[PDB]
Amino acid sequence: MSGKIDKILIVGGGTAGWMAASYLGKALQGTADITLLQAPDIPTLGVGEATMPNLQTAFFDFLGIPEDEWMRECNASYKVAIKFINWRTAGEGTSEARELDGGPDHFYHPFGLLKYHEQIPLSHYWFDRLYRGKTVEPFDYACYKEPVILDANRSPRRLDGSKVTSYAWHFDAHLVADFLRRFATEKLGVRHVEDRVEHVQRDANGNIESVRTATGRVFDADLFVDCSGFRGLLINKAMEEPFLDMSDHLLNDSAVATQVPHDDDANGVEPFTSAIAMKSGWTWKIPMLGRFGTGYVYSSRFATEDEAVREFCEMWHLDPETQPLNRIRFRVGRNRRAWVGNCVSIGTSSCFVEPLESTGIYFVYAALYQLVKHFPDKSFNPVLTARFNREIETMFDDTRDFIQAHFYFSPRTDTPFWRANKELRLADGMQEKIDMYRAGMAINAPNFEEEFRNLWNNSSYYCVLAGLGLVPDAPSPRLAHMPRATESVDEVFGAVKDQQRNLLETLPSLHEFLRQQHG
Amino acid sequence: SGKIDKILIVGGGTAGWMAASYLGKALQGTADITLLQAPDIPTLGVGEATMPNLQTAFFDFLGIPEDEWMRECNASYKVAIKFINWRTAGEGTSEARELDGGPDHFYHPFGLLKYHEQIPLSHYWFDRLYRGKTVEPFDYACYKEPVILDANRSPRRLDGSKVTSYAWHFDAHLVADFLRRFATEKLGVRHVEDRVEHVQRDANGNIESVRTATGRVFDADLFVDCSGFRGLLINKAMEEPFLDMSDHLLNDSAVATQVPHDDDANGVEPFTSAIAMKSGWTWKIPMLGRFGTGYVYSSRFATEDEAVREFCEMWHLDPETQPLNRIRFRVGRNRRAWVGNCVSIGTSSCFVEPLESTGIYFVYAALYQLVKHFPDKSFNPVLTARFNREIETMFDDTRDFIQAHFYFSPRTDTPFWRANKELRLADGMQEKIDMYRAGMAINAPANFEEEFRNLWNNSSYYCVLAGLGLVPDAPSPRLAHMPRATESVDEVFGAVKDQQRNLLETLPSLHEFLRQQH
Ligand SMILES: Cc1cc2nc3c(=O)[nH]c(=O)nc-3n(C[C@H](O)[C@H](O)[C@H](O)COP(=O)(O)OP(=O)(O)OC[C@H]3O[C@@H](n4cnc5c(N)ncnc54)[C@H](O)[C@@H]3O)c2cc1C
Ligand SMILES: Cc1cc2nc3c(=O)[nH]c(=O)nc-3n(C[C@H](O)[C@H](O)[C@H](O)COP(=O)(O)OP(=O)(O)OC[C@H]3O[C@@H](n4cnc5c(N)ncnc54)[C@H](O)[C@@H]3O)c2cc1C
Repeated sequence: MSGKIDKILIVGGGTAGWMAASYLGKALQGTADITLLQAPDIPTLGVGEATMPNLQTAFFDFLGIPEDEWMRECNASYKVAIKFINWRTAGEGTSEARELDGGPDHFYHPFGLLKYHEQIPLSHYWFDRLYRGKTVEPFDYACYKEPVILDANRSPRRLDGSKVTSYAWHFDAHLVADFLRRFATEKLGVRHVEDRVEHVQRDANGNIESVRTATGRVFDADLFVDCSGFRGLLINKAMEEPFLDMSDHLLNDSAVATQVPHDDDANGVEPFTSAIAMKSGWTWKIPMLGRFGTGYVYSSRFATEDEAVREFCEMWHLDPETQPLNRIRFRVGRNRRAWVGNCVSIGTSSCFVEPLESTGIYFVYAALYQLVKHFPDKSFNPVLTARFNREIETMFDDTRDFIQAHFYFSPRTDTPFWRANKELRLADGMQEKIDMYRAGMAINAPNFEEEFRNLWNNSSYYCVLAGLGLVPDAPSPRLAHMPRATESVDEVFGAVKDQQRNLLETLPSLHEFLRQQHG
Repeated sequence: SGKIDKILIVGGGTAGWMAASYLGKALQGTADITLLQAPDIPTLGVGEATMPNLQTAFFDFLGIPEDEWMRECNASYKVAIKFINWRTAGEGTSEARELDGGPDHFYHPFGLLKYHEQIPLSHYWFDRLYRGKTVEPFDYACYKEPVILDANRSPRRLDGSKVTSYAWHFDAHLVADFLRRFATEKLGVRHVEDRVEHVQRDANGNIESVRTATGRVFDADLFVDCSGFRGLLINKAMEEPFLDMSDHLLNDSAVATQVPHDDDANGVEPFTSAIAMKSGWTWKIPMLGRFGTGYVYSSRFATEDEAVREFCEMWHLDPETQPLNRIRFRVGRNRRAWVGNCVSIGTSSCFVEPLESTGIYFVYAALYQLVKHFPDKSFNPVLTARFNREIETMFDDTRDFIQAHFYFSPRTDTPFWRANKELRLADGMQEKIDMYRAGMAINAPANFEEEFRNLWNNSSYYCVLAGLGLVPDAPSPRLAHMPRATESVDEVFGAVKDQQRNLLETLPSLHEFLRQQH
């Protein structure tokens, strides 16, 4: 009879650490004692975080915190989609879409559900019409209502509060992390120690015995949670688990970022993240209240830091000599194993990929969900660890593949960077998914375990691949056997056009809804 | 490019007419379908047991209500599989032997396992078992059905209201004939009586046409091989290898018959029986006024004569004059189910002994996957590869689940039961076993796609593994951190006892309900 875990030590007091403290503190409910160790570091600008809808259903709902409670205290805005700008046209980094085929070079990846027609996704009917010359409309404007209401900065909620589409949040992570520190220490009994790790002692099995801090205090536990960020103080340094670099799939490894004040009264608030193609990378725009966070993700093999700073500042009309800037060089990939012995990594200590599809916080609460599901006893059954590690590696490798496809299938050839992306190879499993796409199949066609497995599904692949201009070889074969379905789909498209018109005319602006929600 | 215009189905058994009906339905006059069927020596109706999605995934798709096909097929209701004598030594008998004060049986019902606080009742049951708070079997503690199956209760009240999930028992010959009439008369499928003599392949290795013994030549875009164990197209013409999987499953033979039965005097059992024998196991599939039964055995351990004797003696039949069907079968699957323009469906594709009622399921599941991956004339190869991968894991997962029935039996009393323990579990099965032993819920269960992927789930592994006596090493670790859930689960078990008691007292017998339906 081994006995349950009694003591957990979390090392790192950032977003990941305080998410871990809250999630573990809640699911356990007094069963175990949890201490979080946090070192005084130089703080960084609030450059922003873009999220996904299950931040509420999988994380805050689990904590018992309603969306209104946390959202107002963290000054969050609403995210209805990612808007991809200038991924298809040559040129310099600008916040302004270039002209492509008589219109602006952008396309949306919304959180909205893709309608099915006779059990087949509307995407397949759209391409059948495109292939047969019956349409020339872009996928996203043909198949989603959101694009035209996003073009007008509409709110996803009516003033009375009713929701007309799926949405997520834009916020400064520091504010959520402080909110969660207060919640975990004041309501869940997590003990906070402010101290710097100086020495990690391991036992004869190579497990962590204790952590000693710079003041000389010694902390032992049954389970150690590494939330120390890119340093990987426990997983990489103490435990010596290798990090698997994956820059043979993703060339971006650096960023320069700031926060820019914004006149919401004059310009309203954009209900979407922007991902703006640059000469050697892409730049995010995460709108918040009276400001937006922004960052240029670039590849040090194709632009110097000075070049990146110039390109970044010129596009927002900022003074390089006086704008406060954060610079970082990050590692791209994941640990060979996320959980080794009695040490589980959570957050960027575990894995990292550029924030092109808003996965950073998702990786934390998805791993925390998996960690509770595979929670060990004192026997630490190796199968629990093995299964956990396999969930993490497919969570990460699927996202890595999806993100590479954003660059691999961009039509641009105008800089060494954009050409270089096309000389990398896709992973075998991603090449299979592309083949499936081109054969007319619906990838992972549509509860958190289902969202976890089907994160990147047919909707996501059409949004990005057809947005960029990769489409199937021929119409999906079943459609030629469904003459009634293909003749009646006219009314489904027209239904989308109706909702576009009616929402455009009746929806308040996001600015108007956000003012009401605050004052 | 271009759609498929013509389809030839070779074989007119259960799988052939299932394929003719399903494809004919789905294509709706956008393809001409022909089925080639040769006359074969008829066999006895030894019975076929099924799963609930026969209706939801197959007959519903055809637009055929449950009442409609049941009445033409003389079908009865199946609520579970009842496993008899898998844990005690002795001869092959229809009577359960003595084990810890009760009958040596356990059930695998279709009904749903309750959850408590997001954790399956199985884990709470074992926690109590492990802490000495209970000694009740898993199925009686966690399912309402065992108690009412013991009393041969109906799954539907006389007013028709359904109280539990159920499937069907029937004679496959009658379903095949029903479907042949439906496909030819309602769906324009063309039936041709003839025997395949030659298959012409082109230089790409695809089938061009088949020539019959009357000299007729049938050409098509897509060929469906429903020829049974013979694999006339997929194995003989396309030369695709067959993967023998007798290193996981020793049974390769069966002897079967049909037994008249006085339903008015004895009632009708609302379950399939799986009765362990000295060298295999025997099915009992109740139908109306008769039951089908067969001894599945391993020729490595019993001659056909011994198997005939053991089987006839258990039913008190005359080995010398009882009408019997004898079969030898290949256990396994093709290396690839679909090669070129040739798709195999049915036993031409794969076969495993019917210990968990999958034979008809393999057909309509494969047909669902075929329509999902349906080609155009370019036969894009990823469609074929993805189809083949779905079939391969469908089968190998069933094969593993079935091997566990023999691998984890406690019996050691005959060379057969001992030899089973000397075989090796596939790596993927051993990982599932490891997971089960660590208290995890394998494929935790809740649309056929959710059903196809999670066919064998935590409910199924506990029914069989906990039934045979394999249980986890220790309670699921999460439970020690959920003291409120483990203290309140008392009333979830209590609720099961209440349904057991209430349904027992108010449900008609299966017989009584069946009488009324006619
Ligand atoms: C440029 C960039 C852009 C991003 N954009 C997004 C986005 O749009 N949307 C999204 O969801 N996510 C985004 N993310 C991800 C976000 O950063 C992560 O989700 C989150 O930060 C998880 O990692 P972390 O908390 O571990 O990192 P950190 O915030 O760095 O936490 C590091 C912790 O390590 C502790 N530590 C280190 N060493 C010691 C020591 N000796 N002793 C004690 N403590 C120590 C420190 O106390 C510190 O608290 C982005 C990340 C980066 C880098
Ligand atoms: C012992 C046994 C027990 C079973 N128990 C169950 C159960 O409990 N529950 C369940 O759901 N399923 C069960 N099944 C499954 C069900 O019976 C099979 O799934 C079904 O037979 C599908 O395979 P098949 O139809 O292709 O084979 P068959 O039924 O043998 O059909 C063979 C066909 O091949 C055709 N053919 C062959 N050669 C030619 C030729 N030259 N020219 C023209 N036609 C040709 C013939 O027309 C013939 O009809 C069982 C099967 C067996 C053998």
